[PDB]
Amino acid sequence: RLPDAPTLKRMTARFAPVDVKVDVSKLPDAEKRALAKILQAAKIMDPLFLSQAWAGNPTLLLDLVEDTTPLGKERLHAFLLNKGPWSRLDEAKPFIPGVPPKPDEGNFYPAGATKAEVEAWVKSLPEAQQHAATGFFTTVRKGPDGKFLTVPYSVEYQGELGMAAKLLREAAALTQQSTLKRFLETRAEAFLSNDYYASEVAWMELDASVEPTIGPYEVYEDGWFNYKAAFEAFIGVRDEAETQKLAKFSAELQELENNLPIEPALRNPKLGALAPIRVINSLYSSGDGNRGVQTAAYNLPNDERVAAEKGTKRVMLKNIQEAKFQRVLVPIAKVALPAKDRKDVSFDAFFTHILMHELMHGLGPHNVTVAGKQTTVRQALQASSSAIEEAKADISGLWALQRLVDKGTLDKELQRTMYTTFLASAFRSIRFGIDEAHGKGIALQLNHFLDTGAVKVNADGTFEVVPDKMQASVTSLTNQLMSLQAKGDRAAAEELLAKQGVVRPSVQKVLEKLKNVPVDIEPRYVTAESLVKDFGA
Amino acid sequence: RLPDAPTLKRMTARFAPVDVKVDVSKLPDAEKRALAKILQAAKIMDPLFLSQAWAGNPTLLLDLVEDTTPLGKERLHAFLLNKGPWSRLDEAKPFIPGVPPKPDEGNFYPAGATKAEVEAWVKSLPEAQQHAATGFFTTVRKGPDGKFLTVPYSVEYQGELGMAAKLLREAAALTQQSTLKRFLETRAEAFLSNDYYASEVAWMELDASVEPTIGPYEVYEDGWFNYKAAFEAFIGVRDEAETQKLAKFSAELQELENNLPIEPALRNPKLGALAPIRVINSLYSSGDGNRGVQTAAYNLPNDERVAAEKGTKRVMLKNIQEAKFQRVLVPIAKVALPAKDRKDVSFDAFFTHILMHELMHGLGPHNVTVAGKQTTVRQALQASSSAIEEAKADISGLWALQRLVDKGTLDKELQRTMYTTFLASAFRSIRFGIDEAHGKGIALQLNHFLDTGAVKVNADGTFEVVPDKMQASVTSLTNQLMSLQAKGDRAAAEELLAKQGVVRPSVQKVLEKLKNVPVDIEPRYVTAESLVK
Ligand SMILES: [Zn+2]
Ligand SMILES: [Zn+2]
Repeated sequence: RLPDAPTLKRMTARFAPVDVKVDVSKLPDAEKRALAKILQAAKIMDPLFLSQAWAGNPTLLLDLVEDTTPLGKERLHAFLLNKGPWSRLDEAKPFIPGVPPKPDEGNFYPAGATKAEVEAWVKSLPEAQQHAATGFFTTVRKGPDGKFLTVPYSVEYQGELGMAAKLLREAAALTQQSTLKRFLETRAEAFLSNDYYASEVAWMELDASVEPTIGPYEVYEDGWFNYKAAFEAFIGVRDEAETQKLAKFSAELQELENNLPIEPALRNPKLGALAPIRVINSLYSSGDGNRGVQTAAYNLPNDERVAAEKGTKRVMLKNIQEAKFQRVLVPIAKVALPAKDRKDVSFDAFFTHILMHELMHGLGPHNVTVAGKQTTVRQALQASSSAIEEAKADISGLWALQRLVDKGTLDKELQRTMYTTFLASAFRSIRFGIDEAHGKGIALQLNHFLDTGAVKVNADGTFEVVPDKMQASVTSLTNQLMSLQAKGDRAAAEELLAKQGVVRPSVQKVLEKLKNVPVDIEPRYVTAESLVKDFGA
Repeated sequence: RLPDAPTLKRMTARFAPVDVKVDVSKLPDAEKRALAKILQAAKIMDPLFLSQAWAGNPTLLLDLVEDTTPLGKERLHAFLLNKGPWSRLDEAKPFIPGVPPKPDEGNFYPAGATKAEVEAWVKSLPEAQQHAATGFFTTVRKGPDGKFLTVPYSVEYQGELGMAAKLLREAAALTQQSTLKRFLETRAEAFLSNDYYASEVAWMELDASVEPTIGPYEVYEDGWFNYKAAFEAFIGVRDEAETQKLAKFSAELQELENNLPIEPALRNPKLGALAPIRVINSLYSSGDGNRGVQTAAYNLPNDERVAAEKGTKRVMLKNIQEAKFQRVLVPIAKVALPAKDRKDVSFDAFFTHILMHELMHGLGPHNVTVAGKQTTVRQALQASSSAIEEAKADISGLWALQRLVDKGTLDKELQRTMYTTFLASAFRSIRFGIDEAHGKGIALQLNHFLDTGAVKVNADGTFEVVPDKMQASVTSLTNQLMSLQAKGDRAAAEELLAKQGVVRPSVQKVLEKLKNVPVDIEPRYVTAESLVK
């Protein structure tokens, strides 16, 4: 059951340590001082997320810290890396004695509750109370009279969020960048109002050298319903050259939406008008932004009301992606692919596809009407929504990448590298774990490719793309996933993930030859540490 | 201006490390097993209290766990000992860089709020709702509609309290001590219902080898109002024989109340009926029960309704008292007192006075009516209540000790040792610091003694009791403090604390000569850690 110090050191070493140094010599003094305050606010996301993941985390940490044995130090490292006593890579197997199984409910729901109890209470509420109860930024608690009630995040986490708000406000007073001041002010305010709409708009309107993402966003930690958002931060320095090169993609979105291989009625004829894309070098992440496998890029807001009315912002973490490529993808390709396809794995393809993935998160069905009630694909699919959506983004990303190479917007060299790089990366992602949204979604795609003849298994164990079947296979899964989403068909989604969201034995064979290769990275944010020491008061 | 590693290590060393070992060999197996589960629940009060004291604590703790230089390690130890970045012995001076001055409000009140703002909001509520807002077991937060609201503790700390409730319910199933089962079950329920009355009664009715005190109790950490309770635990093993020696005191309570040296109308004509007294050897403490200076004993509940209707329970932590007396009081007595008076220091006098102190917390004014409004002494005096109530308990404890010696209930030997032992302890408590309730209250007493000539300073700078002036001095201060509480006179309380709650030059000179003596103790709960593995 429980690993010894060497077994645990080894498990933790699957996250290759990387010192994440980011050049900040180009920033004026004032912007470094603002950045230090921002960093200080960001740090607060770490204990916030820790206690979202599990209410017993703070208590355990105090136990872990007293044990300065070598085993104890490995346990503390593992705990901090995984934000809890469960191995995120190994289907949440505990590595600390005396802990229970990882609760799907995290610390978002009533003490003692079951999923069934929560659902039954929600369904007894009037419409408006249901939407409040099932929203991103409320917890659910048992009140003194024993009945369930909704608590706004601004109230749940007030102490911590007040301190974060104060630091963002101090940052806002130091920066000379107007769009950053505005974001910082409005996000400080949102923390305490619980209304994120204005501050998300300000966030999308950012055009500054410092690109802070901070607040409650992703729902992967709510394993019951995928309703409740987790606190996170990513704080980066804008890479202007790379950002400018991508601006042209925003203009391609409405056309892609207009041509989605689904029933025409299901298409969005008017996407939100904001589609900023920013390339940044990240110099800090926290909360849900620093646990297990590192985030490479993202598309926010997730909140469909803001996204429908305004659009969404895609962020690429270039330096993180270069580390993943270098330290994981290239070594994987050497084992997973036949010798002749290894030259067709390129960072340009990897990067580009990640971009297409974030672009396509913002396209396809989101707000939908199911059985006479207006809802959202996410709300309809509940705990199945995350895996399905990641699959959709990945597969429709390829669909869109092909379209944009065809029209000349993307380089023709991507015709040679796009699918083979994706195939190597399928092995990369599936090693995140079959219960992890990206991992599960990639297993479903890869199985789809095998079942349609778009990838094949060779006799040396390696896998390879079969080009003449790839494009139609990509298009079919795009159609399947989006149509299931549009229907709000939770039962179909569950069945598909149960049947196809698995590691087939040919894939497991490759995974056994990759035990010597890291699964992802462990950032040490050396520049962020020094900024806060040098500029922080 | 912050301390370096060796300086901070020396600071922390003023809490003398004590291995706290408790003999559990006479507990049956099932009771040891329930004790473990109880100890698991108790551990939860540590992070609960950390978060109550400062919203910045969990974030700071993660920074400190990562600095493993020798400075880092001393910073972590001091952080855990003081339950925050502020030195509880040095007027809350920070010992961590980048930390603000300790917030009086802790993490009980709304983000960005001032004390004046909370006062105005409360005053603006319907009388019905003011009680909820100024009660022990709600936090106050700004809601999204902009306005302040009340959050029950059972909602505010839900996750952690659910885990604590689960563990107490597990303990209840293991133990075969019926009354312990009842307490553990009702307390588990209380954590989630936020109504502690029934479980307090069950806690007072306990008759078991294991004495678990666990829940939200003392208000010292609310430096604005003294409204809000902090989570704590004290887990111990009953000393049967010592407990039986004290059973007789319960019967003395109403009689003591009946004779308090105040306007007779102010006396309570009928105390709550319950007055259990327990002597226990503590084997674990947490939350507000393990920060800085250790608690020696206590009187709970603080909830004046339960107390008035049902009574209160007094618990003496004998092993902790023994360590304080040996390691601290005794060495102080050899400096602070003239050589002739030193033989009149005794553990019996020290122990006895602490008991009187705990008895007298439960007597005197509590529920009072101030300007047409039913209230409590505590809520009327706000941030001044704690130091006034501690001075009351100490000085009225001497008044009661003297009365019980005069009656024959306590032995005459205490006539020789009670005042002189208390004088040495006064130097003990004032070293906790002038901003700490016990220390400020003891300053107020020692200075009253100086002013009435009940204690004098000798030419060699030592202090000594003047016996023929002491009894009357104790009585007038008892009268002063109780009358002040009865009137709910917060202005007078503030004025008395500011004027008399200070370390005078003669005392400071003694304190200088005490630089080598520990201030208190740091428990290492060796038996508790064994039970939980
Ligand atoms: Zn995605
Ligand atoms: Zn007291």
